[PDB]
Amino acid sequence: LSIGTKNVSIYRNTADEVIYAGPAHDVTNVDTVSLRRSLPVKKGSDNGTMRGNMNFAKSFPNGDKKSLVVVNLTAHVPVGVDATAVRTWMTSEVFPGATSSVTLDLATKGVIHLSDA
Amino acid sequence: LSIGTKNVSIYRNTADEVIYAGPAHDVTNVDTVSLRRSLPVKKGSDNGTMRGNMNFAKSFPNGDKKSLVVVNLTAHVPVGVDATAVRTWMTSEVFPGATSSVTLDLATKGVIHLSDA
Amino acid sequence: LSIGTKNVSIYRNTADEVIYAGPAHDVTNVDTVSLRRSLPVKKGSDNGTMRGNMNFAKSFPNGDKKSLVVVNLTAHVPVGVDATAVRTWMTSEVFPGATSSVTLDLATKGVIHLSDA
Amino acid sequence: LSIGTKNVSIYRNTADEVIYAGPAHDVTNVDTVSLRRSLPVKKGSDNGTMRGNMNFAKSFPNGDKKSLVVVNLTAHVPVGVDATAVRTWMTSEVFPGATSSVTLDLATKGVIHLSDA
Amino acid sequence: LSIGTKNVSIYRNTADEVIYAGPAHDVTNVDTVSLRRSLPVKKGSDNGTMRGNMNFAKSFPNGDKKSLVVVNLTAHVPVGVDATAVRTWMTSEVFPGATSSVTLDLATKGVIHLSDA
Amino acid sequence: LSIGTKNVSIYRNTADEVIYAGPAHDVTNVDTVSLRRSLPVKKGSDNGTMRGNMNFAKSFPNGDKKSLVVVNLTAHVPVGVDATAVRTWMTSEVFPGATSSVTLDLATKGVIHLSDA
Repeated sequence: LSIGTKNVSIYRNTADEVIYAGPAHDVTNVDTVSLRRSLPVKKGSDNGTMRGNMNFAKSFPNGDKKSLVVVNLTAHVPVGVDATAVRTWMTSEVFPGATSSVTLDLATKGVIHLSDA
Repeated sequence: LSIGTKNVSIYRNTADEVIYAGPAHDVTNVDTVSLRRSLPVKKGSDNGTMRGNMNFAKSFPNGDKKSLVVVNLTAHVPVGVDATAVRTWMTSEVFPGATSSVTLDLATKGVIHLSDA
Repeated sequence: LSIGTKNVSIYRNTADEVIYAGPAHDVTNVDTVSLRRSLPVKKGSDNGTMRGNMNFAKSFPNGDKKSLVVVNLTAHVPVGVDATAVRTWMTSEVFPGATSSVTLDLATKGVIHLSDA
Repeated sequence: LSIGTKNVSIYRNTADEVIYAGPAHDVTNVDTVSLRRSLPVKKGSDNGTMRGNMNFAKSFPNGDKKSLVVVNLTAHVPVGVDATAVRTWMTSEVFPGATSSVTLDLATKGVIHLSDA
Repeated sequence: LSIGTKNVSIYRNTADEVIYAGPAHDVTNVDTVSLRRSLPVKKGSDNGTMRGNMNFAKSFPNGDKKSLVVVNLTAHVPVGVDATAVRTWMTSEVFPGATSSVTLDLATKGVIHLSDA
Repeated sequence: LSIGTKNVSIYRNTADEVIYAGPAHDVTNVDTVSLRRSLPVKKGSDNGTMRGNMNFAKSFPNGDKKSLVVVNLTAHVPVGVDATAVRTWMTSEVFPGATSSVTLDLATKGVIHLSDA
């Protein structure tokens, strides 16, 4: 049981959310990957939207205490779209940009203006 | 200007959000990447949280209409946490897991059980 | 994990119901098999009934839209009845009749008269 | 007049239900196969749904008394779907799973979690 | 899936409890091993307690009817206590005494005086 | 006076509970094994239930303070159930599973999924 390069185990299991714990996760150190979903609700003429949330939670030393660093990856896919097209777009266009230096600079410096070449 | 392997141009500029337009963005088709920041508010004694949001928006055919697929990547870093440690954690743990088949399955099928290998 | 000749995966888990997803299940297309149980409640003197429900759900083209076709197979077994006798009856009498052309005709044409051979 | 491998005869005949009796059916032993239909009601813009129910009823010794074991096979087919596609899906995908060991284990043990290969 | 020398299967999966059924478990007989947990609650300054419960249930002939024999095993480990110290305490001091003839006499006859050697 | 491999002495003697103290028990540290019983009460037609309880209490360093780790083992045996069957069930089915690594994982980490072998 692995997510990416990190081996995990099932920690908690609800109907629409499964929380997995990393090897370091314990009662005082948080190391968790949550997979949560919101299933499409057919309302009116709209068929709904599937929401997929991937949560990374890690404990970090903050001065004397511990702080929780959280990274969320959320996708909103309306019902009726071709899944293969969305997967290809996510692989070719979303993934390379989401794991680039832009994400790190935005996280640790608040950089929203890109530069330059 | 590039975001990963995609060339973009500044499209909308605000104080805390910049929207960049991809090569396919026009009046009819959406192809955008947005960078948004929520700077820490060090109220009282707590030093606040830096929130970095990266938004990917793409229009897709859905029957006769068009539907927006949105992918969100948000980092919540409390103030005082070492930036280098957070960047190392994001690069070695979050980035490989957020670009695996697990993310694609969760987004396009709502799969929250990553069995079993 | 297999149901007959179809490979399935755990999709949704509840206390008394489990939904498995087929290879064609995604945000746009439904391909699911659900197993539900109603355990006996031995109120007063009656030992109750065990209710086992099997649900097959598949999306189909219907003009411009999609329509859900659902097949239900429910067994109501009162408590105290020999399990082996019930299984023999289901295998020898119920199963051959529930997979004949009679079931197909009833489902797709509403035929309730099985004349004449 | 046969249903599956069981020879039956017409026992009762209404507009939307025909009850057939097996060779053993009598005034004290129940051995019946009912075919019931609910015809589509064209209401609003919805063209309705054809419901087809196949009921197997059998009397079984339960201690000192006799209990009724009932198996229901219900199909809900919306108007406008291709009937050949539904029949092919039912033959190749519904029937093998509905007459497997999964159904027997669900009926006689309440097993909703599948295992393992 | 083994708990000791017993081959079990998942029977009910809840966020804080998983019930495993043995070979002799069915609708009318009970053969179950239930794992239960109460995760620590960081209330005030106390980090909480980790509560783990392992339940054994079996049906037994009791004259005319069938009675349920239940063996419970609950551990209370406060957060912050070294886990390795607790595990060697249980292995060497709790487990050998909890599986001796003292438990058998206490369970069947209520013997609380273990005289004398 | 032995409970397993531990040499204990009588520390408290009441009608339905005897507390024995280990070699490390004193005024400021807890090292105790308590045997408790609830004798059957012939209430109405029910012959009652014998309840047995084995309690293990130890003190452990918890940061600055000393925390109490408690392991409980409770058995409920209805009156009329054959004692030898219960004893062989505990010896063969309950004891081997109650002293395995599953107990340690449940007590220290709250693991309720014993995947997979």
